[PDB]
Amino acid sequence: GRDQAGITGTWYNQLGSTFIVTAGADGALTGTYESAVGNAESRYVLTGRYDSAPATDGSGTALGWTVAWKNNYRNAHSATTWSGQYVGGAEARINTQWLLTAGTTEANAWASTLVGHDTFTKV
Amino acid sequence: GRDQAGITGTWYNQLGSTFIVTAGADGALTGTYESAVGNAESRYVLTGRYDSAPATDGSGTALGWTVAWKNNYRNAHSATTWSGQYVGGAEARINTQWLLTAGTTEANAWASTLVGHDTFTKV
Amino acid sequence: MGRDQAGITGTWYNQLGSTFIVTAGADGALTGTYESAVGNAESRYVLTGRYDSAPATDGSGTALGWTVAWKNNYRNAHSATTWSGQYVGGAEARINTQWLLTAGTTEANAWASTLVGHDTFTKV
Amino acid sequence: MGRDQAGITGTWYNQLGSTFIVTAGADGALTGTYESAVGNAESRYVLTGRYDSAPATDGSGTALGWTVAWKNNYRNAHSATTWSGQYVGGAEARINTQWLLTAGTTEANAWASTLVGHDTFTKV
Ligand SMILES: O=C(CCCC[C@@H]1SC[C@@H]2NC(=O)N[C@@H]21)N[C@@H]1CC(=O)[C@H](c2cc(CS)cc(CS)c2)C1=O
Ligand SMILES: O=C(CCCC[C@@H]1SC[C@@H]2NC(=O)N[C@@H]21)N[C@@H]1CC(=O)[C@H](c2cc(CS)cc(CS)c2)C1=O
Ligand SMILES: O=C(CCCC[C@@H]1SC[C@@H]2NC(=O)N[C@@H]21)N[C@@H]1CC(=O)[C@H](c2cc(CS)cc(CS)c2)C1=O
Ligand SMILES: O=C(CCCC[C@@H]1SC[C@@H]2NC(=O)N[C@@H]21)N[C@@H]1CC(=O)[C@H](c2cc(CS)cc(CS)c2)C1=O
Repeated sequence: GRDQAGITGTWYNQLGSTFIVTAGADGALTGTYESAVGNAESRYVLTGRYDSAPATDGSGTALGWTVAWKNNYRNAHSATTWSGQYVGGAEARINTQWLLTAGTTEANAWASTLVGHDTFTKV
Repeated sequence: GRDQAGITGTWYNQLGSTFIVTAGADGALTGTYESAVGNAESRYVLTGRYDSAPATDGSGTALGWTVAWKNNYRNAHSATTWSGQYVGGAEARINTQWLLTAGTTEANAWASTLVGHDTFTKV
Repeated sequence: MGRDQAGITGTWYNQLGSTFIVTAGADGALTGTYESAVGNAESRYVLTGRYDSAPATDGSGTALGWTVAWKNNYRNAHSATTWSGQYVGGAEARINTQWLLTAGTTEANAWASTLVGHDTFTKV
Repeated sequence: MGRDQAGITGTWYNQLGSTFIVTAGADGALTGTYESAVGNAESRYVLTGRYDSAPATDGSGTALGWTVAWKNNYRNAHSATTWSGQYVGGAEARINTQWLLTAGTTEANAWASTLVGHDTFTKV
């Protein structure tokens, strides 16, 4: 994978959450997420996908991943997906937007989903 | 997994796309996605997560998954994430919202990400 | 004068049973009231927005958006929704939207400030 | 009369270099112009929106939103953006927003009609 080495490792966002990911040659993302906010504690499984053969025109590398907020400690009956791109260079970044959906009744489904944006850096 | 059987299988959305997924007892989602629209053809790997122990109060089951739009045929330098919930009963549904991010230059990153919503049914 | 001024103007209903009453101006203005069937809302709220008053003539819809702040003379939910979408004319006219609802929060909770969803409005 | 009428009113700039000039009314109205540094845009466009004119007094921000349709006397991009966010006062005042930009599309292409993003506005 072109950016397999760039992506693999530990990332931190502006909330102080910690994302540890392995990128596979085949496009796979696997790892763990630890949120510094919300109904969450310790690590949660994450899985996702990335473009393992990106353009070489200066564009970023598209990726996404999911966390369902159940681990051996807690269950927040919810899942977040991050969609974004990896940008390399002196100062690498993963810029994302996310969707967090909670399980709701049918009557409350209109208010099921939060949206936001996280920027991840290596330091 | 509570809804392991409900989720596993073939789903279709309002665009005529086809999602085939296996839910694992541990929360895993694995399968393939085939879009009926956009810069896509044949199947793409998908991975994601679901709440394997949801509430039993009538609420839906939170889940999400990712597709990176590279397979052995095509590469659209982009990834979609779906965030949503599974709703069981007579007429089962997965109601989602999604984020599609394309790799862009830095100058064009403001226009990197589409948002939309897909509803999946079994028929 | 606005191409779809007459199409847009009027009363619309969404899948939740909410009611959207809007006047489109020749200049691109949208003005009206919204009444939500759900949430911390009662009676009508002011809305204002904008639409493309000179759209393409190629089968494309007509881009528009509007905002409601959820304060009126009855209640205040310390929040605002924006709908962004397009109007699609014809037999079965529709306004297809996605929306963002932001509540006022502390700094610490701002990650959790904004709901997203989608509403489809029809005339009947 | 609006609690943050004086805080909101004025000129704001985002991380792209766009310029947002807005007057907040006592009644919850927002009126002004937007000039984008990016995209199919040139010069100023009308904006209208709403804000919570009686917010909580507990550290929470002030919910607001506005719309711009991307048609003026120079150009038409057949599209509209809505910003949904909150104003946060103090030393380093900010309006933190997420936005939806919908273009007019055919029915067949409507799945690809809407961009989403986030803008942070400051006074300097
Ligand atoms: O809280 C959660 C799970 C944690 C989600 C953290 C997010 S992912 C996007 C962003 N990026 C990060 O690095 N961290 C945040 N779910 C839901 C959402 C929520 O508000 C909720 C919740 C419920 C209750 C009991 S009713 C209390 C609280 C406050 S702790 C949160 C959840 O139970
Ligand atoms: O097209 C794609 C990949 C397919 C995405 C299909 C989406 S997932 C959310 C929704 N739900 C579904 O079941 N299907 C749709 N990427 C990007 C997006 C796009 O517009 C773009 C594209 C580029 C070009 C050449 S510049 C042409 C076209 C028209 S085919 C699309 C892509 O290349
Ligand atoms: O509830 C509100 C205001 C109403 C918003 C209705 C939305 S506009 C997008 C969609 N489309 C429609 O036609 N109707 C819905 N704000 C916030 C949102 C919310 O969840 C919340 C809320 C607070 C409380 C007590 S703090 C209780 C409830 C349940 S009534 C909702 C708010 O107080
Ligand atoms: O470009 C426009 C209008 C300008 C929108 C600027 C956005 S509002 C959210 C963000 N925040 C800001 O302060 N500025 C940006 N519409 C659409 C969007 C787009 O990609 C598109 C476009 C079309 C064409 C030819 S068809 C070329 C280009 C590149 S100039 C963009 C449009 O024609």
